[PDB]
Amino acid sequence: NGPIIMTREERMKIVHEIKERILDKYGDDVKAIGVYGSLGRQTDGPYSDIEMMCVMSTEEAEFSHEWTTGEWKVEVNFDSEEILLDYASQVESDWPLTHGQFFSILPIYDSGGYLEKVYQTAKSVEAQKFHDAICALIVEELFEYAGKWRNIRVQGPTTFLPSLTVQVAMAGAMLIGLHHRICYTTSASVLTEAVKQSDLPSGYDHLCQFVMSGQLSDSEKLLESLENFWNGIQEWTERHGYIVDVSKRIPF
Amino acid sequence: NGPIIMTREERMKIVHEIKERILDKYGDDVKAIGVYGSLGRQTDGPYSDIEMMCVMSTEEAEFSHEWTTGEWKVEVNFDSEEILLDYASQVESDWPLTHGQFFSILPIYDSGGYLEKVYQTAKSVEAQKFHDAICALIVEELFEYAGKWRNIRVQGPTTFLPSLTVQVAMAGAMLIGLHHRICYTTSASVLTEAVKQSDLPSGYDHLCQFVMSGQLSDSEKLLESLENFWNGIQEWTERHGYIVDVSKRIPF
Ligand SMILES: NC[C@@H]1O[C@H](O[C@H]2[C@@H](O)[C@H](O[C@@H]3[C@@H](O)[C@H](N)C[C@H](N)[C@H]3O[C@H]3O[C@H](CN)[C@@H](OP(=O)(O)OC[C@H]4O[C@@H](n5cnc6c(N)ncnc65)[C@H](O)[C@@H]4O)[C@H](O)[C@H]3N)O[C@@H]2CO)[C@H](N)[C@@H](O)[C@@H]1O
Ligand SMILES: NC[C@@H]1O[C@H](O[C@H]2[C@@H](O)[C@H](O[C@@H]3[C@@H](O)[C@H](N)C[C@H](N)[C@H]3O[C@H]3O[C@H](CN)[C@@H](OP(=O)(O)OC[C@H]4O[C@@H](n5cnc6c(N)ncnc65)[C@H](O)[C@@H]4O)[C@H](O)[C@H]3N)O[C@@H]2CO)[C@H](N)[C@@H](O)[C@@H]1O
Ligand SMILES: NC[C@@H]1O[C@H](O[C@H]2[C@@H](O)[C@H](O[C@@H]3[C@@H](O)[C@H](N)C[C@H](N)[C@H]3O[C@H]3O[C@H](CN)[C@@H](OP(=O)(O)OC[C@H]4O[C@@H](n5cnc6c(N)ncnc65)[C@H](O)[C@@H]4O)[C@H](O)[C@H]3N)O[C@@H]2CO)[C@H](N)[C@@H](O)[C@@H]1O
Ligand SMILES: [Mg+2]
Ligand SMILES: [Mg+2]
Ligand SMILES: [Mg+2]
Ligand SMILES: [Mg+2]
Repeated sequence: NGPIIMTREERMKIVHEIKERILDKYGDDVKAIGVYGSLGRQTDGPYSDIEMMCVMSTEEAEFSHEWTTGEWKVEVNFDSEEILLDYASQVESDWPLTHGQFFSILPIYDSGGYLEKVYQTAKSVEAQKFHDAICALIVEELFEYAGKWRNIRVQGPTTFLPSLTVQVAMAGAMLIGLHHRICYTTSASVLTEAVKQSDLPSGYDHLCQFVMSGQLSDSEKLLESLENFWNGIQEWTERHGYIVDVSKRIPF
Repeated sequence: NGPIIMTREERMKIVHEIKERILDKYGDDVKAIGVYGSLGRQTDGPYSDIEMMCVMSTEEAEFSHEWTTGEWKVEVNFDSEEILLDYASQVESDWPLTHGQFFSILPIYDSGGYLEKVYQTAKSVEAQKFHDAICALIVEELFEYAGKWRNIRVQGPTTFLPSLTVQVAMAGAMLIGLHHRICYTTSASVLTEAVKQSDLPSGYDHLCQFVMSGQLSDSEKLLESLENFWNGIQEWTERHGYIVDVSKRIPF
């Protein structure tokens, strides 16, 4: 029932069993095999799972195998070189959470240096893409949440406020991550690493204190804390040049 | 600054300005235009935004316009009839959260009853698709969370436990929603509607109380509530036959 305790030696044994099955099944279509996640960083804990990535020569290839044996769980990603390089060069709103997987790949097999090329791609993204992703995050995520908690203040339900506050704090950590071009190590340390950064929006550290401590029961403290962070976003975007275009009423 | 208070009449005025602009720009390539979300249900609050969907005749068309004027926010989706019908018939892990948009479409323009056809498509999905989505949710989300809180119990960090508990409760609502073929009304009512259903896994209602009340500061209580809900998942799927295949050690 659930994940069992495993050692780093047992997980690496499973990884090489999977590599041999990938090489047996696809032969010389395999360009590279690598380990990412906590195992690829060699910081896996007793209950950690396994994540692997595979680069195929078959163009347009994109599939994944993810399973459990009842005791442990594995995920193996299969991508063509172009699909993986393209995704490594796209900056979404959750880029600080997702793209850290490309900065600590443990090489297992590589016919033509593909694992190194992916690393150089994710690390050489031009500045304009982060600027555009920040403006998209403010409109698509922050402005949306602001309307939701302002509605809760006047019509409820306050039973959603703790969940929304976690989402607002997580989106703020993405904003800080995009600003500093930082990818957080893992999901469990996103908030802890975000508040340690410079150039934080005003009120973000206070909002994070509620979420990290789990004190989300005082709705009136949370709503005032959210409104201060939203005001801190307006000063922050002007301070850093991130101008969201508001001039047009219908922009198409 | 931020979303402004607006009435339902002012929001519908903006919608018809957008409809008139969509018809001028694409002409007879537009098959249908509809409003979904809270405005399409006529339950929009003072701070609610606007979501619209547009069915195009142009094949393989898929794009979206999402913007703000500084006072309000609009999102308009453009899809071909085949792409939209396909998406309405695929069941993902968050299907109970996303596909409610097809059950409360407000028709604004419809040349050939396309909006009703989309409704019939999303409403006639066969049972096996929900069965497979439930098995995938258990492995990809619930089993994943179980390893993270079991790691937190032995090595921390407990500052992630409140965020993780909110995510686990939301994933449990997806499980219940997939089982009963329920689309939750809105994101703010997911937990409120999930605990009112029948045939809940044991311990889910107790875990939900922490998230709905915001009392997520007692780390040791949360870990016991998570472990009880995880045990209730194994018994729930067994009583329900939802057997996740564990027979093979490498299933490809
Ligand atoms: N691979 C190239 C590229 O990937 C794209 O796909 C995306 C994304 O759509 C996809 O999500 C997977 C789902 O499609 C699938 N149904 C279930 C999988 N579990 C998803 O995998 C991704 O999400 C989980 C978490 N939900 C990640 O696992 P884990 O939390 O243990 O984290 C391990 C390491 O991965 C990084 N990380 C952390 N959180 C995330 C999230 N939320 N998303 C992505 N990466 C994350 C972090 O550094 C950590 O150390 C799992 O690793 C993750 N793969 O997955 C990929 C993006 O990874 C497209 N398929 C396509 O463009 C192309 O194939
Ligand atoms: N939405 C369109 C819809 O579907 C079809 O269109 C296809 C097609 O446009 C495209 O499919 C890919 C092809 O172009 C390509 N030539 C081969 C690829 N294999 C196709 O991708 C699809 O193939 C498999 C299906 N067995 C999917 O992978 P899988 O089932 O294992 O995914 C499981 C979950 O894991 C996530 N995932 C998948 N791959 C990765 C990687 N590399 N890293 C991380 N996560 C991954 C995934 O999100 C999933 O939840 C694969 O996902 C799938 N894209 O894209 C669509 C896919 O249907 C029809 N032609 C079209 O008419 C129809 O409207
Ligand atoms: N359109 C057909 C189909 O859609 C697919 O795309 C998905 C998904 O990828 C996409 O997400 C959008 C992002 O790509 C974009 N970067 C930002 C947009 N804001 C996203 O739109 C969706 O997510 C927001 C939530 N941040 C939804 O807003 P709102 O929360 O106010 O909810 C309004 C009503 O919509 C339903 N709902 C509630 N929560 C969700 C979530 N998380 N996802 C989807 N729907 C949700 C609910 O009933 C509520 O009453 C926003 O409405 C939503 N559109 O959006 C679509 C799915 O809608 C593919 N592009 C493709 O297969 C094809 O186009
Ligand atoms: Mg892992
Ligand atoms: Mg994982
Ligand atoms: Mg809305
Ligand atoms: Mg919206």
